Amino acid sequence: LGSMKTERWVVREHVEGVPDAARIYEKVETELNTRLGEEQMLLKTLYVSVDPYLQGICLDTPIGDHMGADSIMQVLDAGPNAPFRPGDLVQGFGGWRTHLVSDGKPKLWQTGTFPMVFPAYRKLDLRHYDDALPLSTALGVMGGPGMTAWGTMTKFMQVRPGDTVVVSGASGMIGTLVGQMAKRAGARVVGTAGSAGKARYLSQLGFDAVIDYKLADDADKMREALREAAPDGVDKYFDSIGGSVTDAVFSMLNVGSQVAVCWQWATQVQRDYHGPRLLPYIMFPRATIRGIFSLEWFTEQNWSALHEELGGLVRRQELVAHETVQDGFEHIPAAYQTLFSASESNRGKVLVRV
Amino acid sequence: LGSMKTERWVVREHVEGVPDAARIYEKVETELNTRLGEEQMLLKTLYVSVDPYLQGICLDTPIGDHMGADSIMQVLDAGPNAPFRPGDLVQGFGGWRTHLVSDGKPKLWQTGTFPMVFPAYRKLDLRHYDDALPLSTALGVMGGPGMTAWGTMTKFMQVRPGDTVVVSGASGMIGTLVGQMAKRAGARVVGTAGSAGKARYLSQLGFDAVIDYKLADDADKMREALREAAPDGVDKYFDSIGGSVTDAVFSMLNVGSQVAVCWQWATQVQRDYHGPRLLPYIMFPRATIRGIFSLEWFTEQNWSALHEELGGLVRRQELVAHETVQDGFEHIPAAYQTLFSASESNRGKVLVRV
Ligand SMILES: NC(=O)c1ccc[n+]([C@@H]2O[C@H](COP(=O)([O-])OP(=O)(O)OC[C@H]3O[C@@H](n4cnc5c(N)ncnc54)[C@H](OP(=O)(O)O)[C@@H]3O)[C@@H](O)[C@H]2O)c1
Ligand SMILES: NC(=O)c1ccc[n+]([C@@H]2O[C@H](COP(=O)([O-])OP(=O)(O)OC[C@H]3O[C@@H](n4cnc5c(N)ncnc54)[C@H](OP(=O)(O)O)[C@@H]3O)[C@@H](O)[C@H]2O)c1
Ligand SMILES: CC[C@@H]1C[C@@H]2C[C@@H]3/C=C/C=C/C(=O)NCCC[C@@H]4NC(=O)/C(=C(O)/C=C/C=C/[C@H](O)[C@H]3[C@@H]2[C@H]1C)C4=O
Ligand SMILES: CC[C@@H]1C[C@@H]2C[C@@H]3/C=C/C=C/C(=O)NCCC[C@@H]4NC(=O)/C(=C(O)/C=C/C=C/[C@H](O)[C@H]3[C@@H]2[C@H]1C)C4=O
Repeated sequence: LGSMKTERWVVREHVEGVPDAARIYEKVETELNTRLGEEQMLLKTLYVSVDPYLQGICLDTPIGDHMGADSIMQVLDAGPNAPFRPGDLVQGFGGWRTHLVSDGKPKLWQTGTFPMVFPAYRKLDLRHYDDALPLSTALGVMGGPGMTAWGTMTKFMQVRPGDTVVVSGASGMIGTLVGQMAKRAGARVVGTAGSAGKARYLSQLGFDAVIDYKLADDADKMREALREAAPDGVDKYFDSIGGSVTDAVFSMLNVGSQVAVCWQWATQVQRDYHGPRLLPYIMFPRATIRGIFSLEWFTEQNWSALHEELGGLVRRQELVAHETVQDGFEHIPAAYQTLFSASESNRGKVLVRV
Repeated sequence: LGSMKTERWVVREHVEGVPDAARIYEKVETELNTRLGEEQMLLKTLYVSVDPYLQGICLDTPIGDHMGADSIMQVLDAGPNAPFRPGDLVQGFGGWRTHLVSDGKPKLWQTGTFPMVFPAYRKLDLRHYDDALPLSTALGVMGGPGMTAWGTMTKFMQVRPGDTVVVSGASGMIGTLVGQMAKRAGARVVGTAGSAGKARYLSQLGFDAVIDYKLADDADKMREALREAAPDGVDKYFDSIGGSVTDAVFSMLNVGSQVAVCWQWATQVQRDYHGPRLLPYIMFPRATIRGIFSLEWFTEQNWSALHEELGGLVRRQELVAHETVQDGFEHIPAAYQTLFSASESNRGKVLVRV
């Protein structure tokens, strides 16, 4: 029936550590056969996400394959038994491609460090989106990142009035959502952030203290900074960084504390693989530590619940969900790069509109 | 008024690592004032416990003070408002002393690494003990050790049929109790032990595989031993060791796994303070790690449920709770020493009948 030219960002070289996106990725033109299988759809990409967790997915991606990524897509054509119809908008792991063919079923990540399964594509309904909660939020506060923060705060962490809550890597959408949900529950909220500008942004979002993690680059300096910012100890810790900040938080865990492990930037990106053993510090505190893998919460009931509980708060700007949307498919690797190298100007969820 | 002759084992010297009991402790004669305040009791020690965790309490004990320890005591005399009457039996942290005066109230551990509070003395009721479950079990399966294992397995761990459960430090009372409860719950049970004979003992109690930790003396060999013994991964881990055994387990945690941290022998005793960071391994598995401090479970309701539930299993002989009762106050340090240097003959809980 035909073909169409497309563009893809493919993985040209594996580079450990902080990504050098200009070296890692190559933009290629790809002729795509558009004859559809019975359950297959042709999809046009509208938005893609860039996220730190892509750094390790990339390293597990075979050379020459396209870079996976969360995306918003529009069904251009569909086989008779396709899960979605032409004109439908869907969210799913479509990757850094202008167009793609897929049946939208769950897909095992065959080369992954962990055998994760990417979920089935999710149908979006325009009627839930307005200028206050735009369609792009299906990749942020109404998408994965929102589900990560909200699932953690309603399914694991039980913040109580007077808790002290610490958020490492708090400048992004997930950490600021966590921080604001904790403040609404009556907590004192401490975060870490990378510049004076971000620190004042977090403060004006409700954070009681913000530590400059670049200045406090040791566990000693971090302990010092945490003892000032959290004088009564730490009841909850939402951890995206690991490394020396986490070592310091574990020196001051209160009885009954909870730790959610959302990411470990210090290990995955900075290759800080060794350090003080932490389990010796959780016995007397009876601390509970839980790894987060928010894919487990991708259910219809949870999305409806997220839209209900979070959608209202957001559109009134009570709970603040910002985004930084770059324009242009050719700029996806550069937007990704800012996460690691030039984040000072970024606010909320960084996306690219294609 | 009056006084009496008493003997105490006091702390003569602080040495880290594996204790030299003959060197660390000295038996002294102490004149004890037998004049009682309104609520105080004069108590005679009937049995005392020796435990690995006394190694760290000792190092926090001022030179010259008696060595704390869990004990069973009988009231010889009592003030008018004492909680217990002459002849009553109590369990509490009376220490390595033939006699002592106390009001039996909760007492802060002033010099403790952690602000632990020793609980109020617990009245023992002879109706609970018989030849199958003797009075001495108030220091073992019907005491702190039993409460630690029963509490962890009923209030935190949710073993399911077909689970694989790993227990490090499996040859002690707590480990063997956890292992047999896991087996009752339908699990495949893997333990670590120190000799072929102790491995066969664990196999007699229901363990499905036992790893020799003296041979698998690093994470690599332990990883390989574990892979052979737990080919389908690890669902639950009851950890009293830490160190490279725990490093190995964390490389093979299944989705939804649970880890209970009961002690960290490799760090506390062997001074293994640094190692691979473990939190990077718990995110995809969505593992839950919980520190155990079983003092929080010392309530009247829990002691009654423990006697009903665990006491019944022991009496019905569905569950085996061994004790090694050494005779003689003068031999307390030697009994303690067998925990570290000669445990081959130690079955289960080691204690001293005075
Ligand atoms: N486990 C899961 O299921 C799951 C799900 C979704 C996302 N995640 C992860 O969760 C994390 C947060 O998500 P997000 O979208 O809100 O990302 P994010 O935190 O905005 O990610 C980038 C930011 O990390 C900060 N950063 C870099 N190095 C740091 C350090 N050493 N200490 C503290 N902050 C540092 C920088 O903020 P400054 O500008 O303040 O320096 C940078 O802008 C990411 O790692 C993501 O991969 C996990
Ligand atoms: N967190 C809490 O609330 C709590 C409460 C009570 C007790 N505890 C601690 O829990 C632990 C278990 O108590 P228990 O009474 O059953 O003690 P235990 O396990 O009998 O303690 C000594 C035993 O540890 C074993 N061991 C020594 N080094 C080892 C290693 N590297 N790997 C494996 N096993 C090793 C030896 O077994 P082999 O003879 O087989 O070598 C020895 O017989 C103790 O450390 C105790 O202090 C914690
Ligand atoms: C359409 C749904 C869409 C699919 C994307 C895929 C992500 C997964 C990333 C996995 C990365 C990975 O496997 N690297 C190798 C191991 C390194 C590291 N170790 C981890 O355990 C870990 C993590 O848990 C990250 C978890 C992040 C989870 C997000 O929720 C989803 C994200 C959601 C929103 C790591 O990054
Ligand atoms: C009358 C009741 C009677 C009182 C005794 C005292 C124990 C307490 C021990 C505390 C030890 C301690 O402070 N060392 C210094 C820190 C090193 C290490 N770090 C820990 O976190 C830890 C631990 O948590 C041990 C936990 C042990 C829990 C027992 O159930 C009770 C035990 C019960 C049965 C350690 O040993």
